[PDB]
Amino acid sequence: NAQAEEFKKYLETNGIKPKQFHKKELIFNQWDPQEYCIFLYDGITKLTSISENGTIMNLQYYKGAFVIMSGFIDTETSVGYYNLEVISEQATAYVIKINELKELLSKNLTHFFYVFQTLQKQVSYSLAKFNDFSINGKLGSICGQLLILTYVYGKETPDGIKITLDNLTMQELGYSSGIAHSSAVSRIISKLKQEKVIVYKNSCFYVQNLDYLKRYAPKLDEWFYLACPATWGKLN
Amino acid sequence: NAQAEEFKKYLETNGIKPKQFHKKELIFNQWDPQEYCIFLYDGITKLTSISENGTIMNLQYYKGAFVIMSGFIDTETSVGYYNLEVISEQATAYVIKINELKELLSKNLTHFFYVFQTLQKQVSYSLAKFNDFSINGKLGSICGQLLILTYVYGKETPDGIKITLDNLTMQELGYSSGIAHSSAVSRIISKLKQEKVIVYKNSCFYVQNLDYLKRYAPKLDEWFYLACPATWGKLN
DNA sequence: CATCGTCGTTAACAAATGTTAATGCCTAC
DNA sequence: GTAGGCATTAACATTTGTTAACGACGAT
Ligand SMILES: N[C@@H](CCC(=O)N[C@@H](CS)C(=O)NCC(=O)O)C(=O)O
Ligand SMILES: N[C@@H](CCC(=O)N[C@@H](CS)C(=O)NCC(=O)O)C(=O)O
Repeated sequence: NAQAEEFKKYLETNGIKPKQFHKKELIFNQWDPQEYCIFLYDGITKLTSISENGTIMNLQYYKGAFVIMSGFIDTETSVGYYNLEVISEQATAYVIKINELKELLSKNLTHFFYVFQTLQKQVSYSLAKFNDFSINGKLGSICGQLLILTYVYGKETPDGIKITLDNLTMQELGYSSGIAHSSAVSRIISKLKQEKVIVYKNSCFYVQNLDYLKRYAPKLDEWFYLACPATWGKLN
Repeated sequence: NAQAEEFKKYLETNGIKPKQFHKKELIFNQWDPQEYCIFLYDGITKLTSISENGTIMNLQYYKGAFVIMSGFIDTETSVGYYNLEVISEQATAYVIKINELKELLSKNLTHFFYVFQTLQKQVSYSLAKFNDFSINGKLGSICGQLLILTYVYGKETPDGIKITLDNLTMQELGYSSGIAHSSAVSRIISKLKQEKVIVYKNSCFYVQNLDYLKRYAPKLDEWFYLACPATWGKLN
């Protein structure tokens, strides 16, 4: 965090210079037969998947310092067919071959447990996200996703809590949840304001009252408290 | 397997005990949050979370040689409040508390990479499970879970196919998906098979034609083709 | 010699959400 | 000036959440 910044210098040590991707660009696609380990240093990215007929799916987001792996370590094959798209205007990432990495992770066990940490922090995120999205309908999905964006991308302002995501398409939010229509999200989104909770001013969302989202997505909120204390501690 | 069981008695070299867990008991729980690493070597176990309204859901079934974490290795804190209840009559699980394991993997990297890889398989599993459940809702959710049971717990008669598990009852199969009402499951299962996409005869679940299940849970099928490809090969 | 439970099925009604369409506003170009 | 992206709302089809009745089956 820390841990990440030292990992960056460890990468620059082994002669791995960073590459600067711009918005809309794909760092890797669900068709590229080569697999990478990807150290996202700064910037915001999303992980998509496109069905045979074009029906896409926004799996989750990646922000700041984190690692995304397109392939297994020992076999160096593929773990799945997904795309890593850049949401931020400009994001820095270190692109390494899987063929190395385990060479680079044999090594010195400080950065070796680091990558492991991230991977252990992912299985926890996916579980909690899979929890709450299912126990309640596509409403529960929305509040859950919003709760995520609220903590990491949120900024405390006197009018409420604004998402710093500039911009945030409404067709995009449906993608992140299960909803596949711009209309159906809007049906829910001023069914999301309300009884109590958000607001959409000038052209960005503003969170006023978090517990309504909290009680609809309890495990993600509990996940944050556990795996991400600081980012959780900022708004409680 | 062959890469799991040489890691096996690296555990009781270093002296870690083979523990016997029978049906019903929980290798860890929600309300007495203790933090282990757990090497399941044989048996079938499920991962359950219970909310305060009393609604439960099955996040996943762990079976055979696999690893389950209830704690991070660096902070040694909890990853989330969950219960590892064992579906199986049998079970031999290896309990490794967290402060232990951290450099029982510093150890020697050859068995770390095994543990690392299991997590990689987990992440890609959760994502694929998340993709297929979300896009096509509950009907998709069921077809997904069915295809999972169809593969990993698979049987072949002149049947068509079959899931080895008994004590697979529709209120629990519903729990694996989002459904909390036994009748809502029957509605689907009954409907699902004037499509004749299984038989329920002999009080167990006899599917048909994987292609119907495959078409509704594509990412899950794909996952079995990229990870655990051997298991994908028996049922084609 | 069985029964009291389960558990699966079906129907019927409240609710959510999938789907297509019509609208008026926009910045991109 | 467009032409298209996006937000919003309406009206309707389908899916589901929910409860309950009925009835079969099997631990016991
Ligand atoms: N750098 C932060 C955030 C890393 C990160 O992007 N985590 C993912 C989950 S592994 C996340 O929070 N995604 C937010 C989302 O899905 O929108 C950290 O180390 O925890
Ligand atoms: N040990 C077996 C199975 C391990 C296992 O159970 N993996 C999980 C995915 S992380 C799974 O298949 N779950 C199936 C389910 O949830 O029913 C293997 O790896 O081939």
